[PDB]
Parts: sequence; structure tokens; C-alpha cells
Amino acid sequence: DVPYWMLQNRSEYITQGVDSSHIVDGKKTEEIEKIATKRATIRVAQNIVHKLKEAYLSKTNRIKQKITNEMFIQMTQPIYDSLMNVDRLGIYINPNNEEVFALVRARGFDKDALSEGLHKMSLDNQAVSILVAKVEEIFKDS
Amino acid sequence: DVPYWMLQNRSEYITQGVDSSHIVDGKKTEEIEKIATKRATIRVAQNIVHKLKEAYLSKTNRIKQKITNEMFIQMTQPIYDSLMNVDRLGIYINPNNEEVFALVRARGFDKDALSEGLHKMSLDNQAVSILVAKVEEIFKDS
Repeated sequence: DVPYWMLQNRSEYITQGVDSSHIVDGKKTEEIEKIATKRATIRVAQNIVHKLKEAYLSKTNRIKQKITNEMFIQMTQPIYDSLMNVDRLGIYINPNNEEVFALVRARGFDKDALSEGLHKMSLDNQAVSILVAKVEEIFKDS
Repeated sequence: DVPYWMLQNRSEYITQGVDSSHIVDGKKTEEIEKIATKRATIRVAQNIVHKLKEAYLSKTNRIKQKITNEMFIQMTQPIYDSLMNVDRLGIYINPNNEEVFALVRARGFDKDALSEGLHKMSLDNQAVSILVAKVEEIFKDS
């Protein structure tokens, strides 16, 4: 039963994530929705990194530095860390699986925290200026 | 009501796709499941191109040529064209939306058709050897 948001929907909205954790012996369901909410927030950041990968690859890209896929995966933490105002928009438990999904939605992000995290992982000033500027496009595009 | 496959599930299987088309004035639902099945197959190929993007970006990448995101998007057609044995595994119509989803699953792909399509879009021999070899990894990984 329900909810619409749990349907494969496949058009982006990059700042929204769904992801799940599973019921587990040690644990209250409140702990398991937390795990799921947290993985869903991480999914938003993964969505953002994927978009940045597309930008860097683009014929248009201005970033001069070499950024490897492993470096991009590395950007996931600081993007996450930079997320502001992420609301849990809904929880769904699959009764067959005991699998708990979460819909999360990031309202914005802290550019200066992101700039700082990116500099700590050995990006150029040029690269962070561009990366942070792409994330800003991402958030205004909602 | 049902089906499991229509749940946000989020772990890959790269050779499976879900996508949808919508009911439309001109048209029998058989035409609209066809549209959906066809977009789902295209989704498999999009899934494959995304994986190739990750490989090329990797510190490990052997491909010497410059491949732009626009070029990668260009690889989508020949990958699709190369897909063999794609079964429609299920159809689901959202009654609220009149939205028809399709689950499709590509059993394999024709390496020589892929090699040919890739050469036609101005890839090196080196690039196609590597790209085709990554797709082979993708299909064996199922």
C-alpha cells in the first residue's frame, strides 16, 4: 500500500534521494529509519557528484586539474557535509523484506563549508570555484 | 497493487531498465507499452554509458583519446543498437497517472555491431577495444 514517491520515477530532482536500510537483530525501527534517512541524504550527494562528473567531462568544462573517478567519489563526503536543511519527506517499510526506505530532500547547501571540504581533498582554487558554482546551479535548478 | 520490481530498488543490475511513457489521445495501450519497453531498453544503454564514463574517468583508464560527455551521450545509440535478447519482464500501469512502466532486461550484446557503431562515431581503435571490453565485463558481471 502507497506511497507514490516509492515508485520508480526516474526523472531526476537531484536534491531528493531515496535509499534503504534493512531490519536487523540489534535494533529498534527508529534506529533503522535513521540509518535509511542517512543513506538517502548520502544519495543526494552521490547524485550531485554524478552531475559534476558530467560537467567535468563536458567539451565545455573549464576545470584544468585532473580529477579521477576516485577523486569524484572522494567529493561525496564534503558534499554531504555541506548539505543544509534536509527534510525527511516520508518513510516506507516493505513488509515482505523488512526493508525501510526514506525520502529525503535537501533544501540547500553551505557553499563555504563545501569550498573548505574540497580544498582539504587537494582541489585547486579553480576546480573548487567551478565545482561549487555547479552545485549552486544544481540547487537553483530546483 | 504489486509489483515488487516497480519499487525504488537502487542497487544496479546494469542490464535491467525501467522507464515509462504515458497514455496519450491517439493511442492503443499496446502502442504505449511498446513506447515504454523501448525507452526501458534505452535506459539499459544509458546505464551502460554511465558505467563507461566511470571507467574513463578512473585513475586506471587506458583510453588515450579525449571523450567528452557529449561523445558519451553519442555512444548511447550504438550501445542500444548492439543490445541482444532483451526481454520485457513486466508492465505496470499507474491508474492515477495513466503512466505505463516497463521492466526490460538485456541478456547480451553483439560486440562486432558495437565495435562498428563506435568506429562510425570517431573513436580510435584503442578506445573501442577498451569500451567494448568494458561492456563485456558489464554483461559477465551478471
